[PDB]
Amino acid sequence: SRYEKWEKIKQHYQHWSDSLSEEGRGLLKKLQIPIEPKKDDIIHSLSQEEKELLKRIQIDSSDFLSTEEKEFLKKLQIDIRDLSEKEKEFLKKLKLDIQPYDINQRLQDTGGLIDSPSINLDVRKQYKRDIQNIDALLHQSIGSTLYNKIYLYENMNINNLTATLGADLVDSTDNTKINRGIFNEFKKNFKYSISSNYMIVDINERPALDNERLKWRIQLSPDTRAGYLENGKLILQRNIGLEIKDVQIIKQSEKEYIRIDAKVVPKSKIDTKIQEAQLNINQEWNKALGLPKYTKLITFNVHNRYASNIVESAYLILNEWKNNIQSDLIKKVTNYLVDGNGRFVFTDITLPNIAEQYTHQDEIYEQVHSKGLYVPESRSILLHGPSKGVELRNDSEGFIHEFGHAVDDYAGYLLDKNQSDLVTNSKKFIDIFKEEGSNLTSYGRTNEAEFFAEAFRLMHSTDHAERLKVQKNAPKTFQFINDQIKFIINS
Ligand SMILES: CNC(=O)[C@H](Cc1c[nH]c2ccccc12)NC(=O)[C@@H](CC(=O)NO)CC(C)C
Ligand SMILES: [Zn+2]
Repeated sequence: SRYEKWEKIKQHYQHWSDSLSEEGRGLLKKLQIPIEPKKDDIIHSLSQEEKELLKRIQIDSSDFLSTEEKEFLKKLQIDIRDLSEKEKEFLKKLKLDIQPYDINQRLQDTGGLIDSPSINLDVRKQYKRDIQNIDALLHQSIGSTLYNKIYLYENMNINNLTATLGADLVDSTDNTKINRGIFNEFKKNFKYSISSNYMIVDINERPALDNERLKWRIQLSPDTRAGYLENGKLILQRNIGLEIKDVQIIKQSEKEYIRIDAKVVPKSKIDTKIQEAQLNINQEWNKALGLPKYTKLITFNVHNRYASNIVESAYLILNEWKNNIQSDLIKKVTNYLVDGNGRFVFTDITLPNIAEQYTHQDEIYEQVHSKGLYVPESRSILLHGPSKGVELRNDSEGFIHEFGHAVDDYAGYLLDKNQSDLVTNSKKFIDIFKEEGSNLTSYGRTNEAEFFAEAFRLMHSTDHAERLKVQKNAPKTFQFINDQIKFIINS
């Protein structure tokens, strides 16, 4: 029964609990409840000019802020009151000062690569101290008597794993039901999972919050280390692997959920699978694209809870890429990327924590997290699995947008090989952007490079209506891009 189970586990950990120092207990509380930035500090730091600037900014308009970041900045605005390049620059620096201190989020965002230079040095070092301390606290395993007598439970927002499927998971017609087509897409390549942070799990299953439609049931290993937390919870050691055993729809009080049955396994077992897959997909695509033996183009940087889908979807994404773009274009541009040690990075950690970005972007205010990125300095395409591109149907479309940036790069390279610029920085394209730049997607308005990439993506849609739309509504752009493709292919 529930309370017998709770009693047994609490008692198992009673000596551990009683042995905790005040610092140890304080750290565990710090872990459960992140420390929010103080609005007072921020506002006092601002000058009259910036206060004047912040007062007028339409925060909703920002494309590069999270909902939570927007709320906080909205509250800042509210406390002060009582689209342009200059405004974007100010927000990019200010976004730095508004991050909560959140150990589990730092671990998830970095996949445990906590030296990544994506947060200020002082806080970066404090995270490291705290994580080392918590690691040392968690020395006691669940054991051989309890591991197969108890399940542990975790409710989860599907957007943590895939916001792309999360958009459609709940039946649009009926709150209470799960879309079974979307369910099947979720389940298809979900075979293993990694926890890079400290899982906080319930001893007895609890009702999910409204935005949580995933209900994990987890079997621990006898060797899994953990600590008891008040109110019938365990905190699990970080860096564990999970094998997915079963994924099914369940119904609790007339409301449908996805049950995920998982079993804890050594993380090394899963990491080995990811590394083997990485070699296999490179071997396949080296042969397909006629790349030299031993070329390392594709990288799996995979550390989080939808791990196997990052891997499996990379195959599908590259297939869609090859199926929708001219072969000569794909071969010439990819060879150019490889010549500069470029990578296709598929990842479930945030993009500022990817070396192909941060090695070339020292300033945090210049680092970007997004669905995807092209980094000319490393000739790399980065694609973030869990997020959803706002105007995209699927992840393949995001990859093709980034490949459009690589096309822009190579086309510009061919024009002047010794000083290599983007073709979107040419006079011809700048004039075209200023004329037609509002005629396609909302995001395509951002600047020349994004307009090119968005037009390129739409021109290679599986929806022929979308290619037509570009030709009709942005004819100069359509022609320009086809001219660049011909230019590259005839080189
Ligand atoms: C996750 N939501 C999104 O779709 C963000 C939102 C966004 C708009 N402007 C920004 C500036 C900085 C960071 C994020 C954003 N946009 C992107 O991911 C696009 C970034 C891009 O152009 N990469 O080449 C790629 C997409 C078209 C596939
Ligand atoms: Zn882009």
